Amino acid sequence: DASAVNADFHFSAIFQPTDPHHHQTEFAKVEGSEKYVEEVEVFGRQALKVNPEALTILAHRAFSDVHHFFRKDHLEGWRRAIEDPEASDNDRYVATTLLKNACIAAGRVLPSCQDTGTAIVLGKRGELCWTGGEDEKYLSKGIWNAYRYHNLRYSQTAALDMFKECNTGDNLPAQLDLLAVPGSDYEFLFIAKGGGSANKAYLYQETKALLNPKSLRAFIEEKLKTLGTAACPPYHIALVIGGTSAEMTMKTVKLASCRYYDSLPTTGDKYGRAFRDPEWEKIVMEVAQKSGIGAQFGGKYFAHQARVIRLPRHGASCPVGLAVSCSADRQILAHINKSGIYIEQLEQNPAQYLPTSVKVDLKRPIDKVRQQLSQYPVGTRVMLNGTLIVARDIAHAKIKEMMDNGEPLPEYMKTSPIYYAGPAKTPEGYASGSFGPTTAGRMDSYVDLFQSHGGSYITLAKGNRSKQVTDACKKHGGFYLGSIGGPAAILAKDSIKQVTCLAFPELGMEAVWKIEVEDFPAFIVVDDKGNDMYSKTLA
Amino acid sequence: ADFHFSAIFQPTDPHHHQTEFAKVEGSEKYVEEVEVFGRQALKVNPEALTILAHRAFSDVHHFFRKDHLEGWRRAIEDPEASDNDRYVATTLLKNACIAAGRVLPSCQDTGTAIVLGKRGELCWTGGEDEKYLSKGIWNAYRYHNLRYSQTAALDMFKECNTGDNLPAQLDLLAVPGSDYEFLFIAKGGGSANKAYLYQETKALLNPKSLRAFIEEKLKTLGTAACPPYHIALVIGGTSAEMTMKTVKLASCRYYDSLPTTGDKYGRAFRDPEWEKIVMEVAQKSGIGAQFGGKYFAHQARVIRLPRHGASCPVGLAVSCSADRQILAHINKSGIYIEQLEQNPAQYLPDISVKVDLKRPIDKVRQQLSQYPVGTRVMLNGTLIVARDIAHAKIKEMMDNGEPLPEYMKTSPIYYAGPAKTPEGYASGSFGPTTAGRMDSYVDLFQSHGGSYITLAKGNRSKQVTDACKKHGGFYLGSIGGPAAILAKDSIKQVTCLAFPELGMEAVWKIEVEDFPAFIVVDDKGNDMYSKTLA
Ligand code: SF4
Ligand code: SF4
Repeated sequence: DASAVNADFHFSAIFQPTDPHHHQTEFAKVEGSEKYVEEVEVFGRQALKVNPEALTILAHRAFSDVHHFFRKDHLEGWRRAIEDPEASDNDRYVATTLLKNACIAAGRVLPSCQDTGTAIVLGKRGELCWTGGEDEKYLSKGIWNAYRYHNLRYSQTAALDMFKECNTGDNLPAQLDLLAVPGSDYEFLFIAKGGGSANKAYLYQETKALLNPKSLRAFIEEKLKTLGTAACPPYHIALVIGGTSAEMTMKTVKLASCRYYDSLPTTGDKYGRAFRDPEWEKIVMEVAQKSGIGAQFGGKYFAHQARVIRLPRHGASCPVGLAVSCSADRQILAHINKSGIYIEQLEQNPAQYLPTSVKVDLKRPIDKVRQQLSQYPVGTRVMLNGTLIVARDIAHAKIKEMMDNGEPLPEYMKTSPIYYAGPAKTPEGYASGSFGPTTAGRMDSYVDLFQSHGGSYITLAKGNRSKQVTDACKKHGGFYLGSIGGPAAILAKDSIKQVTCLAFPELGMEAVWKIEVEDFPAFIVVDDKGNDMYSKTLA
Repeated sequence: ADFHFSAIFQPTDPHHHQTEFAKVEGSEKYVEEVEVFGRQALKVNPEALTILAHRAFSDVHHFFRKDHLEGWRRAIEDPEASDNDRYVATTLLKNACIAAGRVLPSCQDTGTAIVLGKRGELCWTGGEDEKYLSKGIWNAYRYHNLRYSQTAALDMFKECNTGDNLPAQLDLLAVPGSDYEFLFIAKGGGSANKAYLYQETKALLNPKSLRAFIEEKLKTLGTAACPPYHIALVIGGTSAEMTMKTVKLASCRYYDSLPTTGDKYGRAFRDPEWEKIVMEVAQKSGIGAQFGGKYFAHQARVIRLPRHGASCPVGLAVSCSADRQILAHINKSGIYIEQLEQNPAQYLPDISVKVDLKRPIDKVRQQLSQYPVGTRVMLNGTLIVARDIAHAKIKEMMDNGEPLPEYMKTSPIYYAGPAKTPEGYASGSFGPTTAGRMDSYVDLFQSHGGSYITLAKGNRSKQVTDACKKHGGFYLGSIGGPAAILAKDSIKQVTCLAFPELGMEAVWKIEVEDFPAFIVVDDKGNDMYSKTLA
């Protein structure tokens, strides 16, 4: 029957930010850009004409500025990570390491991170914003300019078929999300999203049984360990409870990690509105600090901050989104209006935020090095000096085809440790472009096979690894060293001296490189006995 | 300046000329075409958005696509389909025939209202698109015999039903031109829940792991979202939401006309070869269209995407048997809406045990214990009805030391939630609700003396199977999806007893006749799904 029914109709938008036009953000205008606009009035309504050339130009300051600078809230976290008495020493060192990288990047020659990311555009074209309609082509051109004329990295791999792939050669196409919105302006958020943090976007399908403090707290405790250290913490953690579909939930959790939703309300209503959840944002941070995971190597600063947005849901549904912003916190707001192009101003003076080292010579027989490494327990910090072999997914895959017919393991797979990494482009007159590690766990499947054929005894990367790497190292007497994640520019400037392609030339950044390093920082993570320095915080 | 743009998605029919559209009578009166600065523009009375959205989210609950219908006839015409496959597919065709009377919707789950809108550069709406589309949905759902399925969160844990099926998911994209194109999807919660994302690696990208992965992953869909499934698989993507958005649209066939070859500039393509490999496992899995057989799935879509070198996202999502999406567009001639097939009967190829439920459960348990799992049966008599809120509430009642609800001890428990009742009808659409979402309560409740006889849809955990074997219980599987034909033909009387504030989740009392179900788990350790997970 009808007795709990209702009455009149009231539209309430799901997203109701209190700062819809991002007035809380400081913007700078692109000089002379009033030449791109003309005030008109049509059918009694005011409209705005935009030269589509502006999109290439606009997308190119944003996708240039953003690879060298961070937002103040990211930077405040780094100053804070150093000054907190409760931060571990390793937090401070990593934050110091991360802070030193950011200072190098502001020189505009070396990019702040090695993984210069996927180019993502969120666009909102006003009803009366007239661009000529070629928005997508010109925006893609601006990213291309940033990536063609600067020392960034091409990270996107096109699939010619299921297994045959080729590089696009310019890190294009971009993700262009152009939304239709009210008004006559054009608003943008540009995001250069690292693959590592894009990969740390997880979807779980849960139920109402989850929606209680005890279960949800336990869920967050349980699931946070699965984020690990593989996306260069401190993290901005975003958690989205509810959503009208998985993809909408994941888009929402993506933007929260990007602080796009910071000005939402903090209470729900009977009409179903998004809200920020301060209590559960606080709860996420409490879990992060007590987790002991720390800034890559143990401590309190697993996370800068957290955003938790509660959304409405279908009775049959409970989508949940979890996503991070990484150390390379890279986003930029902008808008176009009758006065021209305005672009979020980032902090040009990072300096106000500015406040165990055992040398291991790798230029020795690897058997002497294995013996020395075998002398120390996991968690031991080290500084590496000598030759590294650089190889990641495609180089591993190329190496795997030889290995797949059961013999021989190529000799070049047996002489040196395998460094999972991919460098950014080398600036003119510089020895190396940005060059930090990439997540070890993704190459985990190659170690046991290679070790069983007498190679890949030592691997070097970032991120927690699977039991197979621990098991492999214990059986064969191997070691895994973790470089600091994020400081790609200062490693290249001070530590990385030469890069040459060794194998698989047809590949791009994913070829095998041979490099010689000095003062390369790492921790002994896995020893030759079954030990793993993450076994307590990451099980 | 050696730059060449290649869109990721390059459909060969981006405006869906292959789809048939009808003009809304008189809708040319709501628009007037103008030309500004040498370009063509369109003034649109936003009532067109309401009208389209209010007809779209009415029509789509009563009719299906031909490619959907063709699948059921194929399931009927295949000599290798099981008998149980053919009955369900026939029932769905019969349900569609029941639904075509335009009063009862084919499913009780009127879905999440999803609108994909694509506003051309020179398409001018007045800017209140969101308000006017939402107004149209409210009209469709307020004035029709649908269901209000959206639950507003007052805080993180306190929830209430919104009472009108709003808000919708409105993904309005900016594209070239001056027209307005739409795909409307009424997405059931059960299948929305059965959209899974896995983070895999290059190590997957070999025949054995991917084939095995597909074998492994297909089973995790189970039968809990009312198969036959349209299965869409997307390998790669630039972000989770893009992988999941793409697999959603592929499963709704929005991307069916993509190219079949890739290129060096990074474009999506369909891979027909791997669709065939997915289907053989689906058929040989034995999971079937809910109750065993070959027609676990109607068809598959597999799209290979570009990827970040460090990444290999994989998205899996389905459109269920209640396949409810409608393409539409607004142009210079008025409002055009995809014309669906209004005579589904043409897809029908024209060329048991009487159980008295009005007894003590001990007589039924003794009799039922005599039969093996997998038997099709037709039930006649009393069912006790309880779902999500009652399930959450029943655990809460027992936690305050009050054991087992009065209504849980007198009758077999039928897990279900009704749609609104049409004037003069005994019942609105009244199909089952997924048992699996309540599994964590199931072991507790049976161990505490309740839920001895269950009737629902979906695979259940081994603990539920073990319980019926341990306690001499039975789980009966209703067919999932045919909510309308059960109400018209099987359910004769329904009365509300307590807790009306729960809406669709209130307690109801119903009398049924010729109610079909399967013996899924018996009281002897047998489970008709035991072969689904090998
Ligand atoms: S900081 Fe770490 S997670 Fe972020 S883009 Fe760089 S390597 Fe990837
Ligand atoms: S077929 Fe099943 S899962 Fe799909 S909408 Fe209908 S009731 Fe929901």
